[PDB]
Amino acid sequence: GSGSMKDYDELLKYYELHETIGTAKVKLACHILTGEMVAIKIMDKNLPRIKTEIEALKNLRHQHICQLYHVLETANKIFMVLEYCPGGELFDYIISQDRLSEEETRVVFRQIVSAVAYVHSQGYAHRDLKPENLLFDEYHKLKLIDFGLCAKCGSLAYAAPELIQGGSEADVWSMGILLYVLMCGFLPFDDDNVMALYKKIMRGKYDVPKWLSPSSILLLQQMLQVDPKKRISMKNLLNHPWIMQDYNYPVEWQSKNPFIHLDDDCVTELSVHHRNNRQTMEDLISLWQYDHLTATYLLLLAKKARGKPVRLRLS
Amino acid sequence: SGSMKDYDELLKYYELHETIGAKVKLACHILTGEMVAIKIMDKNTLPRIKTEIEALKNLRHQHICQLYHVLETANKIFMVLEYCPGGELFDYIISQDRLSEEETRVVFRQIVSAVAYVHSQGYAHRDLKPENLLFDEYHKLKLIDFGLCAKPKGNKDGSLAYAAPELIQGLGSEADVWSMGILLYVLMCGFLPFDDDNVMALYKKIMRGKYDVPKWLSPSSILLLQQMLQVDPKKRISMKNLLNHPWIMQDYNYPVEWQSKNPFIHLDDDCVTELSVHHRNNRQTMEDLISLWQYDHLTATYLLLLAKKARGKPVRLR
Repeated sequence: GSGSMKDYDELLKYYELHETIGTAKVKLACHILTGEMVAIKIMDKNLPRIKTEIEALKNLRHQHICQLYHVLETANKIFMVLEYCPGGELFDYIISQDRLSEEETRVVFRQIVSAVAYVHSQGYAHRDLKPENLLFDEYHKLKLIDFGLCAKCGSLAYAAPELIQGGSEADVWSMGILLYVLMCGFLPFDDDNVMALYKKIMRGKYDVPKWLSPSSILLLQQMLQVDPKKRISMKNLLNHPWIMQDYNYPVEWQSKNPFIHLDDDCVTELSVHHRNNRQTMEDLISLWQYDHLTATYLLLLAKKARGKPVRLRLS
Repeated sequence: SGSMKDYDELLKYYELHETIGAKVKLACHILTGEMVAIKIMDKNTLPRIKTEIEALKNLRHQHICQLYHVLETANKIFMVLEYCPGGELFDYIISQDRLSEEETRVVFRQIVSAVAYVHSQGYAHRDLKPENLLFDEYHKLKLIDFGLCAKPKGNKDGSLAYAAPELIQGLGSEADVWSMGILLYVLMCGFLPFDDDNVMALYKKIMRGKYDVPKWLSPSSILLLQQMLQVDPKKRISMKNLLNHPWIMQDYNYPVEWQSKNPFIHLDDDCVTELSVHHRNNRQTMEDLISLWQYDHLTATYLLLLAKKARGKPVRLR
């Protein structure tokens, strides 16, 4: 729509665009003040899905959730500045590998479980967990995306039987489907005819390949209980015996990224730059309006974590 | 439907790689080893697609992104396409701020080639804009997105900044010439001739037809822009006069060669020979099957073998 280049003007204040990385257009970009790379979602206003995703992401902050840095609304456009995830979809990685070893699966699955536990702890349900919605960042860490359908009906193969007719329990079902696909490279319930796939899900029966360990088979049946009330709880999952093989500590699901605690180095650089003192800056930062100040703080925090200088660009 | 059975027939001929773009995954064609882009459509999730497909089956040209292979399954449509690593013309303009007149002409002669050929096959693209132009590895332009293209002279039934004033009221190939005018201006200025925050204002600027002329524009450039950006369609320069127009031929001294260098009728003997060896046929039999152009794996394999040869690499299948 439109084709206007003036629509980009306020954005170009803060970011330097680079090439499209996704065709809801997604461009790679550099945040000018920090030099950090980000992915920018460009929407031309021609959904309540976006408003749902945006509002969820304002309240969620976690090492396995793809981070919202900046929301820029223009007369004609909505811009979402998001964490940049060069590693691609978990889905791509699954196809490319045929199927994952139990050790490989466990590494990634502990991360999916980290993210989803945190989501539930903030009173949300994703309702659309599937490998297309999981991305690898530069460090090969998984990032949960796509909060359009979240609550305070995804894709069918991943949808719990309870959910189809008529919350956190369905996410556990979906993670169950995820775990099987990771270790098998194909779905537990699948068919060309969508009507047939529906009945399979409802019976709840599925093939179990020779290469799955008994441990895996047990976890799978605990997550894929067609009775929602029989599904394993998030609590028991966090330290489940399969989950802890090779690790010996439960999944650390608690967020490492606070809304309350500010980092002093970053506040310092922001104060100096905007010509303020700390209390003024800290108050402004803690309003989290997800304006340009939000982005610069989080990208500076992200810059520090990388071991780069805590420095904003001289302008 | 998140079903993976959908990929079964595809993974026979192609090995998928990461999404680069209705999703787009990069892929390798197994027999040839050539890189391709596979556009993935979920059927439960437009007739725009059927339109692009029937157009691309009939259009074949060095500046049109080539359709190699169409694969349809119960839930999905696959489209195998020429791979364009160089990106959108739009992004390259932004990265350069604006193009010199010489650079513009280099790029613009290719756009003219593509669109002239399109019109010559009885079509109008109807959505020319720099997002729909891609660079390949040789930094050559490839025209894409035939979702909106139509037969002007045919049976009945884009983005605003690029739309001719006539399209705003309620016709022909002449609206493409207008879009090519917008394109040329953007190439040389780095901003639109008609643009505004308010869309109603934008309709009106376009229909009035008046626009800024920056000082860095040459009289020649101004002259051509004036010929393409006629709000009255009958006054607009014709494709014929564009092809050999003086600005167009500055530095070249030959008109734009728009005629296709990629044939439906002439088959390449090496490629056919290699395909004969592989499918256990003789020449006349093999050639008969290739000429049916079904855009099955055979069409894909012939065209990618033809491309492998053009690249000057060995004509060899795995």
